[PDB]
Amino acid sequence: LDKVLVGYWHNWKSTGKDGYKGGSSADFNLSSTQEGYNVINVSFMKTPEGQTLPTFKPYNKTDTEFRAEISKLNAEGKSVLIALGGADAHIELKKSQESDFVNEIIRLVDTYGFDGLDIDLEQAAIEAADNQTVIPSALKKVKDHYRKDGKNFMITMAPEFPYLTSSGKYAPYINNLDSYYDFINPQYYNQGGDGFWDSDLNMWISQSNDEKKEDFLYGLTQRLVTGTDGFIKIPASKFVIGLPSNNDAAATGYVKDPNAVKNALNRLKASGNEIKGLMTWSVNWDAGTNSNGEKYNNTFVNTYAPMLFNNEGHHHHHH
Ligand code: NA
Repeated sequence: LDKVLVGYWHNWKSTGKDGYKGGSSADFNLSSTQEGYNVINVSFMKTPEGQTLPTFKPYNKTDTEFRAEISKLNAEGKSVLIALGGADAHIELKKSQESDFVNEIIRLVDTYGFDGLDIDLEQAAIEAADNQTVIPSALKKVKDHYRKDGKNFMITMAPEFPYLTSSGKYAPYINNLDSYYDFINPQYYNQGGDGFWDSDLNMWISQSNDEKKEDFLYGLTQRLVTGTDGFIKIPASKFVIGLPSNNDAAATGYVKDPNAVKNALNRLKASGNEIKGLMTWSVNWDAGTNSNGEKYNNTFVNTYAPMLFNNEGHHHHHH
């Protein structure tokens, strides 16, 4: 099981004081992303104002420059995905648009050197238009195109965790991409008091319960990787826990005590359900500053990279 530490990179200039607590995300080139991250998700592919197909263009670079950044990252052993969606993405794919969507994903991959695509649909997008059928169908066609080439076009997804019920809104994306997706990194953040009911403890375990953070991480993940308690099944080897980099990056979900994660990962492995790694929103936040101008100073990557990678023989690397 090759381990991943996934981080999102913002394809925009920080507006300043963009954090949930008044902090400011950092601006830096994609290729300046902190070492440690081995999957980097360019954010976002979206439908621009007054256009009708989702697309992507680097905000700060020519296509040639941006392709060179990705080639450099790839040579360094890092995978770079394009993340489809995000907030206010206006993704409304009609069945009539499928071929064009497939061709645009191929164009982006071949133009820039993306190694795959992450499905990061906002709540409104999940059931919008024909998204639920077009996105999986298109992505299967893209994957098969590159398979004929001997290449693996990676598919990942970043579902908000409450949508991951067996017959929930997300089920079609997961069910219809079975055998095609490489891993799923759900967002264990921004859902406040939501969580899950634990019948053994007779307790509701929320995503904002700091005291029981370890049991929240362990218990939600265990349900997902076994497909129990009403949750959809995602194999543990294709599962990644998504966390906020800090309290500016997300309203809720920040893990105050990294030992909660360490212990949860170890308990998963001990139960025969070792998972693939961790994800964060976001590399720009991890390098950001709080409201007082103090640097977050890459604490997320400096903490979790050694956790996943020290003494680990199976470290995901591009090619
Ligand atoms: Na590439």
